[PDB]
Amino acid sequence: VMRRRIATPEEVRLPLQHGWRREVRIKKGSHRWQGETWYYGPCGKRMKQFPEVIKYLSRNVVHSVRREHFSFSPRMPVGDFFEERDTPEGLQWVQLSAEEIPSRIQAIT
Amino acid sequence: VMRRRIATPEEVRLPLQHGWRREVRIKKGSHRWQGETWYYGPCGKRMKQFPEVIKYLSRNVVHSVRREHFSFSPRMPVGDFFEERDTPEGLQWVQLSAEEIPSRIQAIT
Repeated sequence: VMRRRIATPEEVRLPLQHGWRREVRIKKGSHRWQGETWYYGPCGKRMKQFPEVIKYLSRNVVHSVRREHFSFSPRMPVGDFFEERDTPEGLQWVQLSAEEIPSRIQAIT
Repeated sequence: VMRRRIATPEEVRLPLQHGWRREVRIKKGSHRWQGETWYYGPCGKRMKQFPEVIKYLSRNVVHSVRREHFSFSPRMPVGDFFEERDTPEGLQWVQLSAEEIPSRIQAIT
């Protein structure tokens, strides 16, 4: 029984040791900047919502990874962060550095 | 003019510094084990064929990454390697270790 609801970053890192990937993707919307979390399961399936991950865990052979290890919070600094930037050349996606990540976490809404 | 056709592993690593990801995925087919290379562009788009990457480079703002930096060879040991395994529990995808990769490269056809 995982009764404690707040995953630690160490926990959220654990699937990344078992073939999963986590990304946080940031872009400007209607009025402000927003971020969204994606997971990729070890088979390569992209998942954007927590209920998709729950279904995946039920449909797949998973040993070490459980629902307690996931977080869709774009404020949790685990995994690779990307941002959509506009210049006169067009919209570009760039991966953020570690140094850039904390300011983005503060900025998204 | 890139006249030299054989990309070095250092070259194939370069997009991975500019937000791209590369994977090699191995599974047993009709009669033997086979591997396939996927790229993810910095926007998150999954690409499985070299002409998809050429089209992407034309449709996107890319500064440092050029067609010379790509290889769809599952024998090029750059990026993350995954393999589909069968046990009585079911089919499982696992990420391979560095130590495991060379034997797989030799084994695929």
